[PDB]
Amino acid sequence: SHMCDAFVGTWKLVSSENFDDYMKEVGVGFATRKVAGMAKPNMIISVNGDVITIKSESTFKNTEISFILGQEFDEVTADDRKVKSTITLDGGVLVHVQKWDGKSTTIKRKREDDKLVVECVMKGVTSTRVYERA
Ligand SMILES: O=C1NC(=O)[C@@]2(C=C(c3ccc(O)cc3)SCC2)S1
Repeated sequence: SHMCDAFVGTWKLVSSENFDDYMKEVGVGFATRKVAGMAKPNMIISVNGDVITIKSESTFKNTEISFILGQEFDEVTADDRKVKSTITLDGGVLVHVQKWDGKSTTIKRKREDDKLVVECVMKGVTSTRVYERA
């Protein structure tokens, strides 16, 4: 009974494009890129009241964030950046901005057909990651 309803569930990665290049742009080192690029995460999204939780589970790392839309939080990313994050809903798209060391990257999550599409942008580099229901 909220529009973020269509994100809720357990999702499995089914394709990735340009993710190594995105990770290079973000500053991820060689060994982490190689192992992280191999991961096939499940993304688990849940909502309880105003609090959204997004978990990523893979053989590389298990991560979890919980947040309220529009309210900044500190996040330690899977690649160990300490970032300040804000996630908003913009026309039905979850828009996640991470700020650190004068840099910024944006991760958009959207429902498209039966998929959850994740678009990650750092400067001119975009990666697209497609998830299906698990
Ligand atoms: O599919 C996705 N789900 C996520 O949470 C993303 C993963 C990231 C990442 C993970 C591990 C790593 O070593 C370096 C970056 S940053 C972009 C957002 S893409």
